[PDB]
Amino acid sequence: TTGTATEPFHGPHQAGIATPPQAHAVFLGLDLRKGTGRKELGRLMRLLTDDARRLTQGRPALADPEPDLAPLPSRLTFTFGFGPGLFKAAGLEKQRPEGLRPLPPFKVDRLEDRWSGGDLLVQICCDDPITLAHALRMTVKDARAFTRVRWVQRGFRRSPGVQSSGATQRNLMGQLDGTVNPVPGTADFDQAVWVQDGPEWLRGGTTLVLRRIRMELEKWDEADPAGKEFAVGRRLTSGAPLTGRHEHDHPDFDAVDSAGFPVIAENAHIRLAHVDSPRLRMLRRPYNYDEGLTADGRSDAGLLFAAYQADIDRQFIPVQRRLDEGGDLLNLWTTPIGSAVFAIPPGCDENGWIGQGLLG
Amino acid sequence: TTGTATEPFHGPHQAGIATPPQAHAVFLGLDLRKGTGRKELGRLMRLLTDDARRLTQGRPALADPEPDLAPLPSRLTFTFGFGPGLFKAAGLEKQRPEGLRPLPPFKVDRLEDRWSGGDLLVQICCDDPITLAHALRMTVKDARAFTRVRWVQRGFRRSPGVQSSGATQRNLMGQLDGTVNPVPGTADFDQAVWVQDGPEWLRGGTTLVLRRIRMELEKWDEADPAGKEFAVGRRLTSGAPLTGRHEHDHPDFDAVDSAGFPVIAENAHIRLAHVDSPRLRMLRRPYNYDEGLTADGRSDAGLLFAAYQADIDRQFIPVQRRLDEGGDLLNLWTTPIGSAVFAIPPGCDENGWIGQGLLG
Ligand code: HEM
Ligand code: HEM
Repeated sequence: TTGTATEPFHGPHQAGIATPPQAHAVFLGLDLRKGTGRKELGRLMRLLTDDARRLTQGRPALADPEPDLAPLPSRLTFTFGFGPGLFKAAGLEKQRPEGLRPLPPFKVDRLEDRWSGGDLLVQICCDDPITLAHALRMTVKDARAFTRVRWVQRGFRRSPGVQSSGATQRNLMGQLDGTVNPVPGTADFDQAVWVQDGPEWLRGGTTLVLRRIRMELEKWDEADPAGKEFAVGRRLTSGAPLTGRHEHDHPDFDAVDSAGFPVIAENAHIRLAHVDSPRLRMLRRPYNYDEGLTADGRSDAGLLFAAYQADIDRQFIPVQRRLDEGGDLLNLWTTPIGSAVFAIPPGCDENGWIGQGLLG
Repeated sequence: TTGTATEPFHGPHQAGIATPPQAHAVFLGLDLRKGTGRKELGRLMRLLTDDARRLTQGRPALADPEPDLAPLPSRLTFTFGFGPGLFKAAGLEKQRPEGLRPLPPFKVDRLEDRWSGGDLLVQICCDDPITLAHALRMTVKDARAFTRVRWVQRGFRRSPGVQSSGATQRNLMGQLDGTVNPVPGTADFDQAVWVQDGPEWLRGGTTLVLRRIRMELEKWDEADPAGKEFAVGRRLTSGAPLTGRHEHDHPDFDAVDSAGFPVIAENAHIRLAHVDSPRLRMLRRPYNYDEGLTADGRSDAGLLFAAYQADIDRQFIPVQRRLDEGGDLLNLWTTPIGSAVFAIPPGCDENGWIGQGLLG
């Protein structure tokens, strides 16, 4: 059995980023109440740090409402993030990274306030949904005095054991999703993900762009399979680039067909999203969402697109701009409906707390 | 693996009842459209039967819009049920069992139309939520011409492999839930679950009472642990009756405390819910639900209470009435907000389809 497995809470980095993605996630987006300043934020982060320290190791939180749901942590992780409004409330604008601001508008955006922004992120990931539901309840119990819930975004991947660790998993459009990514345990990952410049408190942390992206599955069902593959640049079943044979063949962006047109389209998703330098790649760690049906049978499903990077301006915005300005073929069937940005602090040890280097 | 494992679709009984409950479930409640009569119902059930026959074994459905999501069936099962309103639409009123009718009102009820009733049930269970999401889309694709979606209720238990097979699992109140239950593959299970009297088409089937029961978790948090255990009649951690030591000890309903009062309260849940005859028990096969938060951090969570029994009038109603008239202490923290009843036909083989004995 696997319920006893844990991920370390303490370390130079917060868990939940380099951690291989678990089967379930909740992204809890919180707005600070009017009276919540620097002193209140310290009290809150000390509470939440201790909750995570205990629950991730299968021990009840202090004042745990349901202590029997703490054992069997199933690789529970907490990742805390600070939005732009957190720095304002704390009086710490000078410590806010220049790039930590709401993203610029893109033509494809259909953003909704109810899925956007947020002052404080609690990202909770777990291989088990009961453990996760309990961790969320404890988080809200300790946060409620200081914050209001702005949004809660629940997502899933494959259940534990359904696919081998490291095997690429499919999204709700049926596509293999996650082939090209920095790999933990390599110097390129550390360069791409962990902050080294800017405000000193953030060194060893990262940044997160969280975009709720709706999938237009009724339109997708009506699309021709050859057109679906051409829009991405990869085949559906194998995941191989259209220029290759296996999933991990490198896409050949110079290849042309017998008539001279690019094999991978000028506006194919993977062409527009690609960056040459491995050190500038974003870490994509997405979850799928599926929520409810209209009376005439239309789905409400999509992707919780979570991208982690050391620098939003250098590693996220240029890619998103190329997708938008290049007219990504995938935009015919996907629509951004929420967007939020967070600075993710470095990790802590025992006797410390998440955010201590900024708020303490 | 957890992903390649299957459950047989064919047999004397439909799967998903005696099948040990998988990690995820969706209960899809459908209403028949105006033009959907007996002829349209037969066509619909033949379509859904063939979809299930294929998808449960990891093969794409006919005209599958995302066939790459069919492999890794992860113990997918489908269970189809017919509500009271289906029989009038088929012109088969005299084939409706006497006991197939909405439950009578109970004082604790706060039922909502959006969680209640329904002409046709598709219960889809699976160890994997991506497989389940795809199965749901395939079901809706084939049913939407003949029906409208009345509700969709998603629930979860532990992820696969978190606990050993057969071990009792906890609900969102932290309670072990499922201790006293007919065991699949036993004579008592067959007597309690599978219909043997009444209209011939239903023999080998069962009936389902599906109740969405909200847990008042904020009030539950205000309760002391002694009161929580007293309200049920069992200890939280061990699951043992208050009169015993281990989970599977028989409760001693005659034992009294030092004050001469029953150890298991006169209005304790397990006393009011208990039936002496194993052949009259109901099979409880519940799922947990957790859906969204108010701005002030109030949860929307509870139990998808699914009870299967050969006779609702003899096996469900008397228990539910005793909980209501007896003033079950658990009623302080639980509220029924939806209720639906279905007749579940017997299984089929490779030559037939679900409901053929009624609709063919
Ligand atoms: C619902 C929306 C989206 C879907 C369904 C989707 C799907 C995919 C697929 C199937 C691939 C190819 C396999 C892989 O390497 O993972 C891919 C690659 C990629 N996607 Fe997306 N994507 C979405 C949104 C986005 C967005 C908003 C970005 C913004 C930056 C993005 C960035 C990337 C990158 C950087 C790659 C790697 C391309 C390469 O270098 O080969 N994706 N995506
Ligand atoms: C609504 C939320 C409910 C919760 C949280 C709940 C919880 C529990 C718990 C903790 C037990 C003891 C362990 C076990 O044997 O499973 C139990 C037993 C039982 N419950 Fe419930 N229950 C709920 C609703 C209901 C309802 C509506 C019924 C209606 C029939 C019911 C029928 C039973 C039965 C028959 C037993 C076995 C009693 C025995 O013979 O020992 N439960 N329940």
